[PDB]
Amino acid sequence: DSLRPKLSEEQQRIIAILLDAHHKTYDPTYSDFCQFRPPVRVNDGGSVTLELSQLSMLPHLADLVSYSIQKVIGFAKMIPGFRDLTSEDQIVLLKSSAIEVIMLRSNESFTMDDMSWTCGNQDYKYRVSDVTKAGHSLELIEPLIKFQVGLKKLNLHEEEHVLLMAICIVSPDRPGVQDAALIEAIQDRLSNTLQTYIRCRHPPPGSHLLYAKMIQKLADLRSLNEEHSKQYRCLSFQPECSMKLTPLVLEVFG
Ligand SMILES: C=C1CC[C@H](O)C/C1=C/C=C1\CCC[C@]2(C)[C@@H]([C@H](C)C[C@@H](F)CC(C)(C)O)CC[C@@H]12
Repeated sequence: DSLRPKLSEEQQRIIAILLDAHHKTYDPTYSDFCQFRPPVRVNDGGSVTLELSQLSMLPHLADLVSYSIQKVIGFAKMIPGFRDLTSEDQIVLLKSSAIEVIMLRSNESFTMDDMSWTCGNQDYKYRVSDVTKAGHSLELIEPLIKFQVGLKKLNLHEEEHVLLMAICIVSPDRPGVQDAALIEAIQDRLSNTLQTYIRCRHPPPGSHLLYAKMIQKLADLRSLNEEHSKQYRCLSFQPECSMKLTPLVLEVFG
């Protein structure tokens, strides 16, 4: 059975655009990271009370996430069709997808060598313990690491990666969207591109139900999104927390 239509010229163009958009918005040398407020790692081999007292890693990780949100805004703007949406719908989609696209794009620095996000020397190597020093708990972090491993092991082509990030952003089932049908049309064009790509270009056995595995990752992301939001709320109750964040982070997660 399994028909394998060739990518259309339009679908090839969509893929080219998204690759270019990623290459322009994702620096794989992490060369800007020395501009963030510095990482600080307090002794915390154990403590939620101490973590909240210090939030030693929060200014660095908030800057990292803020920077990443800016990059995702830039990427989104280059997604074919995104600019056909109204401004209110663009913003709803960005704010609701931001943490999920950050999680997806971070997969590129994530390494199964030692289950870290390695963005340079020791200073810019991020482990579970660094995320607890920014005030999050294991209810978010452990499923996040499991998600990163699961995604890594799909061995996505860059084409598939950038399409998944685009599909994540242009989702019609986000609360507060107005033109759901237009968003769904944009998404379907990207989804069809991805399905076609996988069937033409992705060798076996990694192609086996790869599309369904990728859609499952999107569902997984909704769950992480909800847990992050719960935890962010609690972190936001810590006095003086706002100075450790950024204006963009406060808006997107507030
Ligand atoms: C964000 C990226 C993209 C570029 C590189 O791959 C590095 C990178 C790593 C991304 C990482 C490694 C550090 C911890 C991060 C930022 C997770 C963290 C749960 C987010 C929270 F800390 C955010 C606030 C505090 C606002 O609630 C989500 C993705 C993780």
